[PDB]
Amino acid sequence: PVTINNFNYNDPIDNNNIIMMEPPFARGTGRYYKAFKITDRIWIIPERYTFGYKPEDFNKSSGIFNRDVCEYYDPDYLNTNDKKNIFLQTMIKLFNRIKSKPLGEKLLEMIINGIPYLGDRRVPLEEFNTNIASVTVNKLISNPGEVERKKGIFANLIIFGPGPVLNENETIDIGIQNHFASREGFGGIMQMKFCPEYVSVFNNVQENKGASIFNRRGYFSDPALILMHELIHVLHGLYGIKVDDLPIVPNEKKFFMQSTDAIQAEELYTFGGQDPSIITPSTDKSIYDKVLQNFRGIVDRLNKVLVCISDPNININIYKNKFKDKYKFVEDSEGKYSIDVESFDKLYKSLMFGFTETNIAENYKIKTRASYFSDSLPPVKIKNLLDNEIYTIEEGFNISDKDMEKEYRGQNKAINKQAYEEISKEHLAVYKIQMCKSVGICIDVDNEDLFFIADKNSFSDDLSKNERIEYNTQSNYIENDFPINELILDTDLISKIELPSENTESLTDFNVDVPVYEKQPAIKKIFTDENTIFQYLYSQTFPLDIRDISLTSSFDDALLFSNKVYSFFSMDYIKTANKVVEAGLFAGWVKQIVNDFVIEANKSNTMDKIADISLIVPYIGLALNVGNETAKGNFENAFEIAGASILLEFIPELLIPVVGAFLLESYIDNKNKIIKTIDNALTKRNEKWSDMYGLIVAQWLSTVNTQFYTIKEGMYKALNYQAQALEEIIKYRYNIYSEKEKSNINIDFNDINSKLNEGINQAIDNINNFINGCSVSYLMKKMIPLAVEKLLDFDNTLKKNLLNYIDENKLYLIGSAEYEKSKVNKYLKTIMPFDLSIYTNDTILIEMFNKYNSEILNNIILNLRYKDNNLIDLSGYGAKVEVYDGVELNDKNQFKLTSSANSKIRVTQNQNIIFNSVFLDFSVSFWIRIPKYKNDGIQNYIHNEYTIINCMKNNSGWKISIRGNRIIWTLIDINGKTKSVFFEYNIREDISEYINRWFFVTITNNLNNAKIYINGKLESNTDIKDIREVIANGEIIFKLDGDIDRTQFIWMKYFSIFNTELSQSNIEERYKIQSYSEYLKDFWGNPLMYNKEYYMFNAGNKNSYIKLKKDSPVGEILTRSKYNQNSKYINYRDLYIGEKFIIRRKSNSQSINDDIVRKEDYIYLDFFNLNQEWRVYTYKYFKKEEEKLFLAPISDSDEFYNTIQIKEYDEQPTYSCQLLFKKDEESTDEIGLIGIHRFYESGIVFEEYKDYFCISKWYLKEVKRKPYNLKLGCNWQFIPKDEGWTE
Ligand SMILES: [Zn+2]
Ligand SMILES: [Zn+2]
Repeated sequence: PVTINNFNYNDPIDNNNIIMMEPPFARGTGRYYKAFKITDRIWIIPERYTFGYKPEDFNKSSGIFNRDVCEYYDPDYLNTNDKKNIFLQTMIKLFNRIKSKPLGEKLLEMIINGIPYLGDRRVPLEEFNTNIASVTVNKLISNPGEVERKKGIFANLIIFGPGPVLNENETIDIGIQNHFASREGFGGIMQMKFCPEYVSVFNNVQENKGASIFNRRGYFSDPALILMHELIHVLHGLYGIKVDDLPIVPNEKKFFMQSTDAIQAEELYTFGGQDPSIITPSTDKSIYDKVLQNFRGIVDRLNKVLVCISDPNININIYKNKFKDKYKFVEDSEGKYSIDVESFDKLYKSLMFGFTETNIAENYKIKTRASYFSDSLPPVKIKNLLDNEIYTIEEGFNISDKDMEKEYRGQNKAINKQAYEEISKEHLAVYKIQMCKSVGICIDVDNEDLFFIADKNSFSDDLSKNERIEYNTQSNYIENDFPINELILDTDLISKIELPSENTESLTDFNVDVPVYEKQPAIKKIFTDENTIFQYLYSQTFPLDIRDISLTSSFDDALLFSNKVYSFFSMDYIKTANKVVEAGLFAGWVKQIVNDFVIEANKSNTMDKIADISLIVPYIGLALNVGNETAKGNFENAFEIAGASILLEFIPELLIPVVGAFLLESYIDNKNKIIKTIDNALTKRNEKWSDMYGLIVAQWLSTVNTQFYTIKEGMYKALNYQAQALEEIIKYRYNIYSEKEKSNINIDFNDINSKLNEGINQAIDNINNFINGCSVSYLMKKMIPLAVEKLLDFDNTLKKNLLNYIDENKLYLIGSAEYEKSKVNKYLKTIMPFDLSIYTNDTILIEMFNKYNSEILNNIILNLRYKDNNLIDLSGYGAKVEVYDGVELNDKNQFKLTSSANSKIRVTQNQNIIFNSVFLDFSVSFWIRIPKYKNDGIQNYIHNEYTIINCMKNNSGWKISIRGNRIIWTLIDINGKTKSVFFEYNIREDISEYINRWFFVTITNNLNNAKIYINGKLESNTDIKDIREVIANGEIIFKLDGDIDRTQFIWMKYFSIFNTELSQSNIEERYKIQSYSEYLKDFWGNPLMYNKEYYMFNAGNKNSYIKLKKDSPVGEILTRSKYNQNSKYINYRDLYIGEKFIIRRKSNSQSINDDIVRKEDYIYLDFFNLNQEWRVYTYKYFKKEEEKLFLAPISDSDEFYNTIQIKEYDEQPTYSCQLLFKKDEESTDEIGLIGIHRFYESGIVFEEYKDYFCISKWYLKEVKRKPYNLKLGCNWQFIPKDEGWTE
């Protein structure tokens, strides 16, 4: 158990638990400090830490000590005896809180028992030397006013009050002769400068501080956790494992880069959470090896220690027993000490990954920042930690009896205001970057606000070094994890070996290195004319002495005029915001503009499914202009083209080493040591794959995810600025009214802020999801593939290495040099799938990753889309696309392959994507339009098969071909085995749904089957179990290849590939998404156009057509003529028959050239009667359900409706459209829909039924039924002449 002593500052010195100490950095000179033993080996000195600091530096100045902290100064802190006592009682309380839980009590016990080794690197192996400043510290015994009598004491930790900056707690170790015992296995007296009242403040990005931006936000820290965080540094120092290694160093070459001190791995381990993942596996092992090496030395010393020259009264056995337990060494029956690999592993992991701030916070239910790299905020002062009503040993601030236990409410600034106080900005110093334009206007930006982008030097290159493989050689994995539960329940973690007595010989050798500190300018001036995130956010603010502002979409005007504030919202939002109204309409205006704000912010949930992008925040570019000028042009389009990359302020240069060669050692005649060498090289090979992935994750987190973090913070600010600006305008407009008017104005400001704040929170969730998706995207598409390239390169080199090895040793392997020959091929065949959960256990990061992987659209590895008269890959994997001269492209994403040799597309796929899942798993989707057969060429049409898309690599791969009316999917495994599946449409149908008409194809492949879907419907299936490995990432050639007719061609659109099997549901959705359009379509599926001759087709009367009746103004319905020749293979009804109609636009006299017909458009349905253009009319006064339509010259009669509204009542894909007659555009008086009705005719000669072109009110209710009735006679399609259809 741990005992916390009690005492008051004014208690008498007793030379035992209350002494006059001579601090290590005092150098044996100067005065002593009253010190109190809070627990064994731990001392509290309630005075300011002054070592290495200038007295005047305790005052706030124009300088700062740390560039990444909002430094609070207060020279009066601890200047009275009562203040000192308050410090003592507070430390006593924090220590009691720490030991209130097993985990903290164990941290304390480990610290108390972790006594420094008696000596350091300079001491001979056979001795203990207590006479060094890192082991012995002195206390003055003699009466006051004379250093006549001193006495030495061993100590582990000395805690002082703060140095110049109250909120900059720090643990310091003792260096002597340029070396640190606490970094070389010995350990040494540790010191700390700590302040309990002025705690740090933080806020979660992916969260919301009490869902309030108008109130105080963020949470304040629990000083007990702040203390335990420093105690962890102490722990590492005491065990001599606070080693230095390759540090994370920030890139500072650009003005937008954050400047900070180098960050050591030990600091990231101490914090825990995701930070350890920023330390590559290479560096993890390097640190591991150094500490292990350190322990080897200590254990050798324990085997050689014979005497303690400095102090004859030191019992050697007692210390050997204690050090044996401290380091978990094992001892044989004789007394020989050695390192037990298992116990060392556990101790190491316990100290570096068990005791972490993150683990402790979770355990004590204390909230803390998410990452080391999180924006630091202004500190706050805690009123009274000694008041159990505000802070308790058991629960800290989160007291259940006050209902502050849930959601860390007790630490919430917006909730527990009675626990803290804000700090005077006059006492705060912050390092700023003053960005000046070469003129001049200057903007100050806190260094904290900039982009932290780790420099390339931050990462180890140990992967490039060679590895010697032996029958011994084994894997080396360090789990940056440690079950806190076992640690808390570990039985032999805490020593039960006697702590030696602290009294010893006085220290006479005060030699020690004392650090010297000094402030640096708090402001650094830089020159740049860039208008990036910093300037854009600045343009959205206004001076405090201004109360009348107006919004503007002009960024430059906003920067120029102090009364102009930039807004990235809609033009309409901006105009309404600057609108002035009479008192009577003010409340209405407020409701309006506030509602408009929420609508604008809500646009952050915009979808862009047609471009294969589920979520897009359209205004991010306008708001920050971050990255590659995202404020210019249209952000959505730019994002579709480049993706996540356009938002990054900087594109990092990744460290992706060529893995070092393997040197296998031979064992002539040893059939076992040789077999092992091969197996070990395989396992080692996997270690290289995992390590490389770890190296990627570290760079991603410290150079890419950090930038996206800043963008997220940037948006939160931009949104808040917009709300702040609107709030300001509302206040001004309201205050212009007299008191009498205000009384009759119904307004509630709190609720206004409430609604605005709500809109903001909703937008933040959308933005956070968008940005996280962008970050994972960059990792997966821009980083992982580059690593894979090298790893595959390494594989090959290793393959020819192992084979050649099995050759030179063929003899000593006799009848097996073949069994393992393939053993190598099958091992280096399966690559290691990247799994982020292996490199980190951070819930937020894992969820980000799993979410990304659950989105089917991220499985797209090729997506050919039209852009600037060219086809490019928008999958984000950078496939190279060469479109030769003979290919026809249009902005409707349609491309035509002709019989010309230059009508070809060459696609070189990214060879670095896990495509060969070792069992064939991928899909191909695209739209196609295949022209009708030539009647006089039916034999060749049905006989000649021709390839259209070929993807072959090493005589293996896939292919898409066509033979007449059949489309074929062919696979060819490495063995040459071939399998096919096909879809054949009928060429004898009176009316075909497929011939010369756009339709949707999707082919899916999995371990068992090959399925072909047509317009979302499964059509074919083929068992492909026999088929073996299929190489699919070869070059893709789009070209008509075979014995074709010179006239042969094929149109295609939206060709894409997925590296997974699409489900019927995915396909249906894709079919629906890609079928969607604002415009109507024609019979062939192309956009319906105005001023274009069209024959009419009726879906309910397929074989019927309209013809102006000879003697009357009506359209009789006749039967379509048909294919007349004698071929047995074909049949069809003529399509180019009947009147030739032409659709004319109704509104705006923009002439009759041509344009796209959209749903709901008002039109005139005309047709050519010889050399004249006639019109389709509806007699206004009919009372029956239907009536025949009236066809006549163009004219305007009061008795006939002449205006039609083209509609689309079908919710599902169809090329059919409906034609509605309304009383007039405005009215909701529907006359009826155009269709076909049957009439009975009985005359003097003929008796029969005849159908006519009509209008019926009956259809009005029928088109509402679900599912939509495709057979309805009011369903029409327009057929223009098309080269793809001849009759
Ligand atoms: Zn730290
Ligand atoms: Zn940072």
